[PDB]
Amino acid sequence: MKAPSYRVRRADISGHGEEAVVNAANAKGTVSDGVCRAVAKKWPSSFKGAATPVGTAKMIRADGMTVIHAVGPNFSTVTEAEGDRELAAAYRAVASIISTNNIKSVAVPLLSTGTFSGGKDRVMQSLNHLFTALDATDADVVIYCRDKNWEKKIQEAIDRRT
Ligand SMILES: *[C@@H](O)[C@H](O)[C@H](O)[C@H](O)COP(=O)(O)OP(=O)(O)OC[C@H]1O[C@@H](n2cnc3c(N)ncnc32)[C@H](O)[C@@H]1O
Repeated sequence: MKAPSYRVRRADISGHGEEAVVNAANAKGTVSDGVCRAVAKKWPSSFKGAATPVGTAKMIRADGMTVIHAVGPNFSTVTEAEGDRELAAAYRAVASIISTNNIKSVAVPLLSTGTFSGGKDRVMQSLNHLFTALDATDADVVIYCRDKNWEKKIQEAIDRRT
């Protein structure tokens, strides 16, 4: 049985070479400022019926891509403990979609680290919940980010796991 693998890329997630992509979504399924701007531009039909509650994920095949809309919590709107539970739940929802649909690779941004961060640095919080959830899969996971300081912190965390 294959073990999951983790890499990090500092690049626009819309250019990924994986079988599926995770959109860091909002619950209403709206295309707004965030990862979803790039996902909507690349796969413009992938948002139809995408609305899904916080802490859940919803998949669509559209425009030749598998898009997984995962709704992390907005840390401005929940307590820290409640958001930590919901963030873990959103990544377990992604992992369940990966395993049940036999998806072999996935491009993933860090949920709740931008628009939904409550103005805090949540890179390691979000990454550690990504590892816990995606460890239940056999997928090749590629984490996407824009920030050089994030890219280093993510690679360091991946390296430790070895
Ligand atoms: C629309 O669905 C929109 O994405 C949502 O309403 C929110 O923006 C989601 O908020 P969240 O905090 O979960 O994530 P977001 O700020 O969108 O992005 C997470 C993380 O990813 C980096 N980022 C943003 N855009 C990209 C692209 N195109 N490629 C790689 N990485 C990207 C941000 O820096 C952010 O930290």
